[PDB]
Amino acid sequence: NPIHDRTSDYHKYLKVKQGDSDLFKLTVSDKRYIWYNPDPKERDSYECGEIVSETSDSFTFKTVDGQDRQVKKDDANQRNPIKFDGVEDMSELSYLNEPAVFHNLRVRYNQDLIYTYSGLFLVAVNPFKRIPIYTQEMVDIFKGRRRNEVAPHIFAISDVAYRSMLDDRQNQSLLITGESGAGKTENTKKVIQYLASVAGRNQANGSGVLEQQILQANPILEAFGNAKTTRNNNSSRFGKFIEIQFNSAGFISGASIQSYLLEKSRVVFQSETERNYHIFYQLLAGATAEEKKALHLAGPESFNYLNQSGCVDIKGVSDSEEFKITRQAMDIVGFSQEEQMSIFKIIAGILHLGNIKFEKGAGEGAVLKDKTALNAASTVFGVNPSVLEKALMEPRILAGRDLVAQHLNVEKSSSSRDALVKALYGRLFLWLVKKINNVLCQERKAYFIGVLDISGFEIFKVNSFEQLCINYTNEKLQQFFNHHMFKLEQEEYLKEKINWTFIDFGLDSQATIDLIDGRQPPGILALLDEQSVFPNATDNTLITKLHSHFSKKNAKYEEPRFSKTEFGVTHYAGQVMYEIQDWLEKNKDPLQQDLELCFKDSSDNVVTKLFNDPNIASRAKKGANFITVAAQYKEQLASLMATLETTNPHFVRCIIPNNKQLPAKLEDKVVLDQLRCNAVLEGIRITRKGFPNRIIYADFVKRYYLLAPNVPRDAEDSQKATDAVLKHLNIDPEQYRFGITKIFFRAGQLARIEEARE
Ligand SMILES: Nc1ncnc2c1ncn2[C@@H]1O[C@H](COP(=O)(O)OP(=O)(O)O)[C@@H](O)[C@H]1O
Ligand SMILES: [Mg+2]
Repeated sequence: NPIHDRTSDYHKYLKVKQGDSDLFKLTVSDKRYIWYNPDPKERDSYECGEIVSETSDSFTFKTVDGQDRQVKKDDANQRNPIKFDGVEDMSELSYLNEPAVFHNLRVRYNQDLIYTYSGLFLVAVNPFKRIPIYTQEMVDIFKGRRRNEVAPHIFAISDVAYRSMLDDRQNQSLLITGESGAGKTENTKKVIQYLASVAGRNQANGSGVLEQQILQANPILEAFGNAKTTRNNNSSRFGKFIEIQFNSAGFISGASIQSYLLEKSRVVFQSETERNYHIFYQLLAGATAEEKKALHLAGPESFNYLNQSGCVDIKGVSDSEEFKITRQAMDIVGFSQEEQMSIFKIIAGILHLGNIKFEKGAGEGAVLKDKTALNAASTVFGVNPSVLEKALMEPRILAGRDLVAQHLNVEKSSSSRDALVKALYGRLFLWLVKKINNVLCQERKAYFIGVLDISGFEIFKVNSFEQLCINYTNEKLQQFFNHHMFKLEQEEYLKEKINWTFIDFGLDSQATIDLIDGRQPPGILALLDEQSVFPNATDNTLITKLHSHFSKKNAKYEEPRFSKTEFGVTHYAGQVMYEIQDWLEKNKDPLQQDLELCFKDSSDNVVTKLFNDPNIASRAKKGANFITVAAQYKEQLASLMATLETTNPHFVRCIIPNNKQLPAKLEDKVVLDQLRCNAVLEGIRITRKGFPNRIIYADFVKRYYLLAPNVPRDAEDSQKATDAVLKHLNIDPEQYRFGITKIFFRAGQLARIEEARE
C-alpha cells in the first residue's frame, strides 16, 4: 500500500500530509479561541478572537487588534481545537458554526487538497488549476476500500457506491449539485470514468467497444448542449441523468442519459461576452471549402446569431480543432457519413434563418427585398422556398370556425421564424439523445448507478419562468436528503441497547412545494396552465391572479410592494422574485401550424423524422388537446424521484472558490455563502442536535486517557475500560451518550481534555 510509502504522491496530493510524530509533544497550547467578525456590520469575514474568562454569559475578548468587546455566551462562534483543523469528516468537529466550518476547509483547500468529507456530503472546492489526482495509479488505489479506509476523493464515492450495488443488490445514485461553474461535470465525468476500470469491461487493460461508445458520448453532449457564459466556459444549457447498467455477475451492460430543458433561446441570443452553442463555433473552422460551399458559409462573424454576442474566441481554446475531437466520438457511435452532413447541414439552416431580415412596406406588413438568405434554409432543409415564406408571412389561422391566412406585422413575423429555430434545436438535441440511447442502453437491465447532474437553485437578477422550474427540483431533491436521513436515523435508533424518544420533522419545505405545483387548491403552474389555454388574456391579468389567491393568505409568498410584473416565493434558500414576460406565451409554447404543416414534408431522414415522428413533438393527453410544458414537467419529474425512492442515494455538494474564476484565492464571501443555505451544514447540525462528534470508539481511549492516569494505552474492552477515565475526569451522564461499538463524547465539553494536557 503506497499509503505506507510516504513519498508516494497520494500523501502530498490528497492527504493533509501526516507529519512524522503522533504524540502530545506536537501542536501545543492550553488556551481557548473564538471566532469574531470585527465589524458590527458585514456578516461574512470573521477573525480570531481570544477568550479571557469563560464567564456565565459575557464571553471575554482580546481582539486580533487587542480590544475588549464582549459577546454573549451563545453567539460567539468559538474556534475548533487545532488538533483537528483540516480533518476529513467535518462531522468530527466539536464546534460547527459558520466560521469554524469555513476554517477546517480553507486550510485543506489551502494545502492543495480539494476534497473534504462532511457528514455524508462530499464537499469539494473547485481548483481552477490542473491537479494530478486522476492518473490510473489513482484508480488503482481507491479500489475496493471503505470511505474511512482511504482518502477523501470522488473515486471513493463510487467504488463505495459500487461494491455496495453488489452486496445489497439494489441500484444506486450519485448526486452532483451546486452553484454554477461550481464543477459537477468535471467530477460527474471522472466518476463515470471510475466506472470504466473497476468494473471496466475491457478484457485486457483499458477499453473494448462499449466503453468508448459510452465514453465519447460526452464530447457530443457538449458541442451542442454546452455554452460559454459569465460564470463558466463549459456552461450547461440543460441538465442530465445518466445511469450505468450492469448484470448480476458484476459487469457493465449499456447505459443511459436524460437531458432536461435546453437554453433553447440562447440559440438566438448571446448576452455580451457570452457565446452561442459551441458546435456553431466549430463547424465554421474545422472544415474545408468543400464544406462551406457544400453549405454556403462565410467566416464565423458574418452570422447575426454569432456576432451580436460581443465575442467569439476563447482564451486557450482551439475551436478549430475542438471540432475534430467531436467528429470522432460520432464515428465511434457508428455515426455514418451521411449521418453527420445531415446533423450539421441541418444545423447550418439555423445559421441562415438568422441572416434573414424581415423588411417592410405594404402599409404595415413586413416583406423581403432579399430572398438570397432564405434561399439556403429552403435550400439545405429541402423544403419550399415560396411557402417557407408564404407560411412565414401569411400563415392560415383559425379564428372561431374559419380558416383565415393572416399576415403578422413587421414584428410578429420575424418572431414566428424565431420559433422555427428552437424547434430544430430541440428536436435535433432530442434525436441525438435517442440515438446514443439506442446503441448504449440494453433491455435486460440489472442494477444501476444513476448519475444525475443538474443545477442547485442559484439566485439572479431576472428569474424568468425557466427557473421556477429548476428550484422546483432543488426543493424536491432537497426535501429528499431531508427525509432519507430520518429513515436512516431510525437504524442506529434500534441498536445501542436503548432506543431514543420518537423524533418527527416532515419538512416545512412542503408548504412551498405545493405553492408551486398544487392542484387543489391550485398553485402557480395550476392557475398558470389554466390561462395558458385562453389565447386572449395576458400576463398582466395573470400576474394579477397569482396575487388574488396568495397575497396575504399563503405564508411562502410575497407580492411585490411596488412592481406590477413581479411576485416572490421563498425557498430552501429564501425569497425569489419572478418575472411574467411570456410566461403565458411559453407554458403555451406555440408555433404557427402551417410550419409543421410544411416541414412535415422534407428530403431528409432526420429533418422529416423530427416533424413526422410523434415520439418527438407530441406530449401526453389532458386539456382538450396536447398538454403544456409545465404540465409535462411536473409529471416527468416524479417519474424520477419515484425512481430514487427505491435506490441508495449518494450526495455531492459542490462549492465554488470565487466568482472571478481564478485559482489560489478563496473569497471568504462567496464560499461561506454557498454553505449556509445548502443543506450540507444543515443535515449535520441536525444530527448534532445530540452529539455531532462521533467516533469508532477505538480512538478516544487512545486519543485521551493519560490526562487521567487511570485508563491505559492498551486496554482491550474500553466498554468496561475506557470508563475509568470518566469517574476521574468527571463527565455527567447528560454530558455524553456513548455506544456499544462507536461513541460520541458529549455534544459539548470535549476539548477540556482534548486540547491542553497529555
Ligand atoms: N476538480 C477540478 N479540477 C480541475 N478543474 C476543474 C475541477 N472542477 C471543475 N473544474 C473546471 O472548472 C470548470 C467548471 O467546472 P464544471 O465541471 O464545468 O462545472 P459545471 O458543469 O457545474 O458548470 C470546468 O471547465 C473545469 O475546467
Ligand atoms: Mg454539466
